[PDB]
Amino acid sequence: KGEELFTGVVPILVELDGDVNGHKFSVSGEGEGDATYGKLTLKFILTTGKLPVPWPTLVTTLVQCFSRYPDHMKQHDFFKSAMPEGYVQERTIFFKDDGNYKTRAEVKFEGDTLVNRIELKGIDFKEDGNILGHKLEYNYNCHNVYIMADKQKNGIKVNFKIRHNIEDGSVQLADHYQQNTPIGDGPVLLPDNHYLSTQSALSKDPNEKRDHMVLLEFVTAAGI
Repeated sequence: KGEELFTGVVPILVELDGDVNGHKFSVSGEGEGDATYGKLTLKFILTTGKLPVPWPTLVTTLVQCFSRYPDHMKQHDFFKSAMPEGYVQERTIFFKDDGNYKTRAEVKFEGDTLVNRIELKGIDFKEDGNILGHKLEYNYNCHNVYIMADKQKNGIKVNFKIRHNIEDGSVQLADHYQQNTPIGDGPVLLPDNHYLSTQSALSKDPNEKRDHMVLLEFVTAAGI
């Protein structure tokens, strides 16, 4: 199974090509994933352009194959079963009373490295609002991610709402609609309904002068 590719520490590359209200930018991520512990450690760097949106809004876009699936749930792990050929992850993200992200990503092995290659298009963003006005706190809450099989589309569908804390004491809602489809023709596990409990901690590198985000995550499958 693809599950064998994840028993140890896997190096990760993330590449994001972004356009938000016509402002162009690229981000590169490097680090590693230890699926045995559901653990991700990544450093993301703005490499092209100026960052037109808050780092926290990009977290969900910037590799659910690193989730810890308890042994009694291993037959429900779509993400690893798609590997090594990988899957396509497509989302729409609706920022309440503001703009929307459309993302398309390919997540696959390029050699022994797990690569997340993302295209992101944002539009309809208000110049003064929580996103273009950089008003979101540099922090992240624990979230559950609800996974359902879509047998007719040979994949999974995933729904969840992110609550981004704002400095002014309100919350910016980010409504996520996600689909994952295998790239390969080989058989993939279609799961029963379950969720991923995702804890995310954002930090900074004190020696890094470029705009960046350091991320530590723990993700654990549950509900079967």
